[PDB]
Amino acid sequence: EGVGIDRHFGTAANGFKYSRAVIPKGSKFKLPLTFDSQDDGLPNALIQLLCALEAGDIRLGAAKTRGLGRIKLDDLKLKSFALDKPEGIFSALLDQGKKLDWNQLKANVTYQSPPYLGISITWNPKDPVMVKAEGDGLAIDILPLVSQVGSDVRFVIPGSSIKGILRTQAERIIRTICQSNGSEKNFLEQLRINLVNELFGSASLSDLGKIGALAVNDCFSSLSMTPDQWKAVENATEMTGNLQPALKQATGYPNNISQAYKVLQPAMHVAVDRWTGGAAEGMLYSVLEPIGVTWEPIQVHLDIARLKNYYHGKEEKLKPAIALLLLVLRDLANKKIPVGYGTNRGMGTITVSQITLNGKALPTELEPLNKTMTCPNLTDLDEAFRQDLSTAWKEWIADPIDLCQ
RNA sequence: ACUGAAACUGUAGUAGAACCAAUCGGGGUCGUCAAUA
Repeated sequence: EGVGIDRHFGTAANGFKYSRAVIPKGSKFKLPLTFDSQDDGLPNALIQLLCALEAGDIRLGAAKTRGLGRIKLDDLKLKSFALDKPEGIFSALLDQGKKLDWNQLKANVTYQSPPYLGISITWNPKDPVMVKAEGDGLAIDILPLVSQVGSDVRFVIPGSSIKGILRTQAERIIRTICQSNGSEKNFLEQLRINLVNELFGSASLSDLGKIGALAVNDCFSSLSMTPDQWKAVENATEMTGNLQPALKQATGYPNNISQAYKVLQPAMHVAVDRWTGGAAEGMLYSVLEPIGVTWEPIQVHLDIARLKNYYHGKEEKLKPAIALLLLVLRDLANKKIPVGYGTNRGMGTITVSQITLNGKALPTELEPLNKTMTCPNLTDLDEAFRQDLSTAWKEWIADPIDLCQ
């Protein structure tokens, strides 16, 4: 379940709620391929495809840029049937085929990806980070969103949520540089801005629709629980009753309520009447704050090949988009982009320990992007490269034209 | 005053793009209570 956020008011935009059903993570299906060869080999591009599948490079289904679609291949087997020959036709009828060791061919050619920049952000909650679960619990009103991950459940920040906060910061930077106001515009108008329509995409309305060059994974917690352990928390009726067993079990500290609550902490909030100083009862609510939930690194994928198609192959246009992306990562590392629920209400600030920039087949001028950063201000990037980007950025600022012509 | 035969409705096409489940709220605090005879 999700919602668009109005860029002026900062609140759920009216008419922009959405729901999506998803096959859970860790679900399996067969790779079900047959290839008819008309020559005595196996095609390079098909070997490259199988390498990409084993690398996890291919996305499937909807919401590819906004949380979903990542698949990886395992147990790859190749069976050969020489249908040109009697032994191979009867093998096809009877014998289940000549086995190929994939490890031989996979070693015997270099894997080539299309251009992309991986961004892996190692982060920790500086203050509790959760997405809200849509249903109130019984003991706890506001519960973390969990998702099934294999046979377990994990806490999740959907890549929809991280995408939207990053898009919001991108759009805010551009509108500042232009001193452009989105107060009058409607939500769809508020989103249409230059350089963000390519990094994040534009809705397909009849067409300015574009898929985002930038894709964000669902980020799951390093903590996991059995499904019935989390149901025990969801069903818990009493915060100091059966919730304490349930939270002790789920956090993995069944005999230490202290260590359990250093991971998942129940928190009461009360609104105080200004005239009387009384708890404005009925305005009491409770949050299960994931104060000590550890999270896997945020995986962001910039499809550099997608940007090139938008900019018509000329990589000089890439530099203003790359510049914006680095300016957004500078804000993400400086705690300026809180994530999830309750960001003005004591949650959502993150530490960024490390940004790993992992470009495959990058052009030589963006090759300085292949870096692991630990300064939040990106000074691990070569100053000549950052000045190079800074110049192309400043030129675009002077004429904030639509690169995409 | 003699049944035609034989012929794969297939071939190419990702149900997808876009959308932050979010906004506000100190876990807080002081005057009685009761109605008869």
